[PDB]
Amino acid sequence: INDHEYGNGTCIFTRDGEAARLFCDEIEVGMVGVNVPLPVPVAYHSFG
Amino acid sequence: GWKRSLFGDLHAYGPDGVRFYTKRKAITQRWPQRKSHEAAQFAF
Amino acid sequence: MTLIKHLIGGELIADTGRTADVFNPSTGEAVRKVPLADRETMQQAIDAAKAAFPAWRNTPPAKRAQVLFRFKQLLEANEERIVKLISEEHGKTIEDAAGELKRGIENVEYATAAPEILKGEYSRNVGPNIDAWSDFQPIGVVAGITPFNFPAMVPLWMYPLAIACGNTFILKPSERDPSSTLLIAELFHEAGLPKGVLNVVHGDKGAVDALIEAPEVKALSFVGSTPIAEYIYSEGTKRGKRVQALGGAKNHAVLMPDADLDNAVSALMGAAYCMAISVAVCVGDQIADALVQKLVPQIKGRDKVTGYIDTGVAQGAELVVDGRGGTLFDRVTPEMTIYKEEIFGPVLCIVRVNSLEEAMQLINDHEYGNGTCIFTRDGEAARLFCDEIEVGMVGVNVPLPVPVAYHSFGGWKRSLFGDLHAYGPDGVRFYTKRKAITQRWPQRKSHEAAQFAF
Amino acid sequence: MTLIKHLIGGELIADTGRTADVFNPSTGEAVRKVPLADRETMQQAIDAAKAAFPAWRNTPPAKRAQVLFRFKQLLEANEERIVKLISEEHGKTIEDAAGELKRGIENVEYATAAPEILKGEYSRNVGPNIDAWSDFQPIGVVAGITPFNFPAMVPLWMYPLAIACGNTFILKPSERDPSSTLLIAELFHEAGLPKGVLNVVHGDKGAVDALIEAPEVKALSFVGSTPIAEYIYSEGTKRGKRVQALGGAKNHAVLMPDADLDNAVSALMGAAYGERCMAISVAVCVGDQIADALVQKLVPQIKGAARDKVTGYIDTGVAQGAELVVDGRLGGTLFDRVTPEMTIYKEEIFGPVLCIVRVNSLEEAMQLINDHEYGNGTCIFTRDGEAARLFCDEIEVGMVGVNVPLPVPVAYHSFGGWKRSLFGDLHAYGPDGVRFYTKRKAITQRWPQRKSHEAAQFAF
Amino acid sequence: AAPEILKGEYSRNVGPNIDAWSDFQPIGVVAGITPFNFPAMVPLWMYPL
Ligand SMILES: Nc1ncnc2c1ncn2[C@@H]1O[C@H](COP(=O)(O)OP(=O)(O)O)[C@@H](O)[C@H]1O
Ligand SMILES: Nc1ncnc2c1ncn2[C@@H]1O[C@H](COP(=O)(O)OP(=O)(O)O)[C@@H](O)[C@H]1O
Repeated sequence: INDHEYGNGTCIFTRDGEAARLFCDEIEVGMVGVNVPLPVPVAYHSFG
Repeated sequence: GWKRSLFGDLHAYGPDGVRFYTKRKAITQRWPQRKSHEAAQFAF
Repeated sequence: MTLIKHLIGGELIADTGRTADVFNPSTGEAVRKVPLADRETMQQAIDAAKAAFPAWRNTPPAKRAQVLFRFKQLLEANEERIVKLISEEHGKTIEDAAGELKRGIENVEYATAAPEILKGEYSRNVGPNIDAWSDFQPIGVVAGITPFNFPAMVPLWMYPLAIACGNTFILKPSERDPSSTLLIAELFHEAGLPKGVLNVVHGDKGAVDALIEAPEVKALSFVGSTPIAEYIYSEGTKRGKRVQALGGAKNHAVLMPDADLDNAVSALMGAAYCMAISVAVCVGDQIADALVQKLVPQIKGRDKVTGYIDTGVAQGAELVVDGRGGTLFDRVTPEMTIYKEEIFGPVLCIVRVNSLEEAMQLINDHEYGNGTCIFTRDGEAARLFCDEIEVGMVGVNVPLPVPVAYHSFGGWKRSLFGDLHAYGPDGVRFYTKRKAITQRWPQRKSHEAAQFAF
Repeated sequence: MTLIKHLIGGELIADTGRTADVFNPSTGEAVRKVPLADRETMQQAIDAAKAAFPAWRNTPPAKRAQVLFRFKQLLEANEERIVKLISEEHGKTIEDAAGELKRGIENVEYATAAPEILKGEYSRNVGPNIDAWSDFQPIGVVAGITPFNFPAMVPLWMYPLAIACGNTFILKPSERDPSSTLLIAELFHEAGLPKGVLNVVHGDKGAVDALIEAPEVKALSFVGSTPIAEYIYSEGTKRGKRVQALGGAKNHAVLMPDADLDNAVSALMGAAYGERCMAISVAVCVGDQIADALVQKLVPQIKGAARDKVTGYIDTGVAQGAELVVDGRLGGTLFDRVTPEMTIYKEEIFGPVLCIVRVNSLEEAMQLINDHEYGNGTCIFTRDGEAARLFCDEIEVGMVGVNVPLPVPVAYHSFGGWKRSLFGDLHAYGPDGVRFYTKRKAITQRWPQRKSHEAAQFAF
Repeated sequence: AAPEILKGEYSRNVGPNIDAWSDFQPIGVVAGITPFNFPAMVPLWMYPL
């Protein structure tokens, strides 16, 4: 996810607390959803 | 667009530095429920 | 063998009558004698405090703050002297004893700022020629009964706050280490405290029964063992007194099947052989069998204890490691005596249970303590545990800074180890009464000398 | 004619078993029937509330505030209908009944803003990979037992706040006027409240004992008479429950020798003979002069089976040596020379009765008031500043009036450490309610790490 | 004093059983290339912050 022109929303689906914490820490997307979708109806990458 | 002043008042132009070295993150979280929490529902 | 004096009415009294000995636990050798006081010697203190109250109640907030601030300095001045006195009669690491006093001083620092949060409102003409105001007043003469562990901090957690609120105090400390407590009392008098505002009376069940009976004393504050706590709570409350009571209890850790065992074992090993934990509730047999497997190797480093262990075996618990320390019991149930009765020393009990609901119900349905942990990788489990458990402080895969387990009785509840700024208001409310005054001075038509008195 | 239904689990249940009658004085022609519920019918409610709790607990603060705000509107909409139902089964001026509901609505308005004062703090990495936070949580399922006077306001003083904090509620109101209470419950459901969050179960000592016994209910709240209050307090607390209890009592006025008599008489006449008042039943007079003078002024103005209770009360008074100055046989009754050893001082009586107690000092008057189950209001009448200051300092009653009566129309003593004021400023005594219906928690959290996160480390 | 202005908000149950929060995180590994004039101040203007 991080190595491409990353978008404006991402989710992780899991029951593990440690996984979720790590995902939220190291992912570079600005909005993150843990077992929940986000109100971001179109994907965009931001330049500059 | 990542602009910093070198000689301005630090308290005035410091936030620009802070914004250059940080990223905002916005988390929404839910732990979806189970009906029961007997030992059979966890691992080894 | 010198003799330790009472501190009634501002001066040191020597009592000779009933009398026990203070030993030096690491030297096994009796060092001093302590006077078990009669009802007359207590009535002295009560009368002294009753007398000091009206003056002290009307002392300005800022002056009360002032005397407390100097009290804090004079403690930070005499630390070395104090700590020596704790380690000598209680027997504890000087580093621990100094850490205790640092906490006591945090309690004194909090009390210095209590006058500020106690200011109330005034309103001229809330109605026609009717003023209204609201105030927080002290309740009167109050007493505190303190335990063996913590002769420095537990009193400093009671009386400075109560005195800052404008009450007067009778302190009946532990017979077994009363010298360190009394020194700190004296330093308070040296800081400027009026005579009678703090009194120290040494004694035992007699002394305590005296305070429970005395109708002048309005509130009673106790930390110690659960039978004595229940006593003072019920018998105090039945006589119209306010009672705050912390009685010894058992903190529980919960292990889910997914628990990181080395993490749980680290907490349990630090806590049982830091935090106080005496029961490990395991959900499912797998995690329990596994926990035992790891605990046994590492558990290799009074007549009360043999009786305790023996009863356990008798009622069907599995004695896995016999420390006769370092004792481990498995297959323990809440109907056993080893679960119900609290024991001094390194003893851990494993209780096997089938669901998280059962574990939480187990912890909630008994005299629940002041700390609890859950060990798990599951976010949903942890959230649920934190929501439905009734213990005030919770640790998720981490132990808590709660070194002794206590249950709190009644409605006048105070936390001993919480953040002072968070649980301080509960103390303030215990030592004060709220008042709402509405006032009018009904008018006369004329104010000639004939309308007044000679 | 009609029969009143329970409101368990969001639907109206019809119970047929034991049953009493709701009467309507001044007619005393019985108008409806009420179902005295068994333990089974209560366990229904308990299970309903226990079920509703987890969903409700996790409902957002703003959504809870929202449903309360509509509840306030639907009450201000149906006022006429409600007040009618109060005056009909309790028997009181519609103007009083409407003033009661106005108070109940103030309680609902306060509850709508409780979610705001309830948010807590968060700290990421308070230690290495250790988060910490503090929360104010609801306690679970709670119950409230309500009296005959105020079938509208006393419940609205309990459950809206408890529900706003995120608990669920079982309400066991008075058998004698339960229709008005139930209507207001239904309006709450109509405003949007989930099923099971509020339940109404009619009954009596059986029903109450059920709630005292049920280990699921975590807090118990009561307003009524002193014997029943002591009961619920002690028996509740002994079973680990939180108990809030207001029991009927007597408010005292003190008259100093210098008191402005017309001012004191005005207060006493409004309080004892004249729900839109103060409640005062005892006038403690310091010195005989002011007492003789007070009696002189009071007597003229007091001319403006079930009966057997009052005659018994008065007759005992005479028997034990009190001076019966005005015999109201019910009209205004006045007793003089009353002492705390008499039955007329110890036992509370329905009706317009004032007792004068003569005492020699202010200290004695204060000790008299403080040494009994002291009420929720007291007055001192005097011109002396020092007396008034001392009275305000040493009296233990929470609200005090100096030459002025207080807006405290019924006298109650408060038991235990979970203390709530019924008639205080809501914004001032509301936090005590909030603290009774919540528990503080401090959480510290760490998710212990793995070295690698390959699929093999998770479950299917 | 930069840690102080960097604290974020937490909200329990922003939706049914849904918590929300916001944080200000560091970005990772960063580099600074400094000039001849000011070998003291220009680096201290970059890396400490
Ligand atoms: N039987 C009793 N009744 C009332 N008070 C007691 C009784 N025994 C001890 N105390 C007082 O209670 C305090 C501590 O209670 P206790 O449970 O004995 O704790 P400890 O573990 O320090 O002995 C002591 O200060 C002691 O004087
Ligand atoms: N012996 C009893 N034990 C417990 N509760 C009772 C008993 N008798 C009556 N009650 C209940 O107590 C509640 C109020 O008590 P009471 O003092 O009768 O109030 P009121 O002032 O309305 O007469 C009622 O709702 C009633 O069901």
